[PDB]
Amino acid sequence: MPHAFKPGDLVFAKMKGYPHWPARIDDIADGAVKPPPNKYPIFFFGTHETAFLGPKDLFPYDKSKDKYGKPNKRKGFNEGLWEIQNNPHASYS
Repeated sequence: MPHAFKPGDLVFAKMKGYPHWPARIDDIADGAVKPPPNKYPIFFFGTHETAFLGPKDLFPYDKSKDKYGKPNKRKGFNEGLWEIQNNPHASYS
């Protein structure tokens, strides 16, 4: 049975005007900016950007990959696919 989202979880994350995008739930570093209540820090693979999102926009990677994990024209996307599949827990600083 499902838990709440936690740092390290892999997802496709949905943002307006973008396809469901490979991403992870990030940690918040000591001293770093916290997300608003009920939001999570989402690290988008390939682009390496962060946005804050609630669960409605977060689809677990395993369940969703068949639908969402196909190549896309958009910048960063196919790099993102490689990352989530091959080294999703790496530092991308």
